Amino acid sequence: DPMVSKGEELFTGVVPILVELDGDVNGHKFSVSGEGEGDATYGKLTLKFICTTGKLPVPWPTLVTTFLMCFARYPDHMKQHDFFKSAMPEGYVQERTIFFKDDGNYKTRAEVKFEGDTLVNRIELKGIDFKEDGNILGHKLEYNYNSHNVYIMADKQKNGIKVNFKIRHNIEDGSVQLADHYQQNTPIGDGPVLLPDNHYLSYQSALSKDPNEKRDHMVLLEFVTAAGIT
Repeated sequence: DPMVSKGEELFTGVVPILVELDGDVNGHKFSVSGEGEGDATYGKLTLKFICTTGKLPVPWPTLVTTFLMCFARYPDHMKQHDFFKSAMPEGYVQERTIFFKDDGNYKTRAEVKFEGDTLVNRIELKGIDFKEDGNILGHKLEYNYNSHNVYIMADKQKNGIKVNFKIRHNIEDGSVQLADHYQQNTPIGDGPVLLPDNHYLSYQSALSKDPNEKRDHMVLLEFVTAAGIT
């Protein structure tokens, strides 16, 4: 399929990634830069994020979803359903509202696309209605991450996809903080895209710390595999 081909030829080896985030939560301003690389053949991504403005005023785990579904490993039988790659290199826009149970919400807008050989994810995040002393602004979330399936469906009338899922963040007291994600993606370009049958992406994520890094930061290792269409 010369369309499955165009995507193949962009994602076949290791692709460098850049992430840039501009955030304001309850008027707490911040910026984060990330660098790393993805190897979609293995569903694999390795990234290191740095808050370049000083202290991050929310917990790192709350940003993981916001900080590259084009790097999903789609099984051969499923390549006809990979919207993310089909949109490249012109890219797509990924928008979310993330509702933190009994706390505030994030609204995010990203553009994911190639800049030359580099895959770039440029994001704006606004958070509102947070409790200054809650789990988020009060930093009560553990530095870890659970595995999760993400259900993708077509959004045909918008020529894109809708994704809906819940993240449970572990709190220090042993309870969990739910973060209900609502997501919409639309291609940036005017050309055709693969619009998928209902399927899901399986995520595992590992958070760690660079021992030689003094700035506030997060090292993220993710594996992402499509499934759900036998």
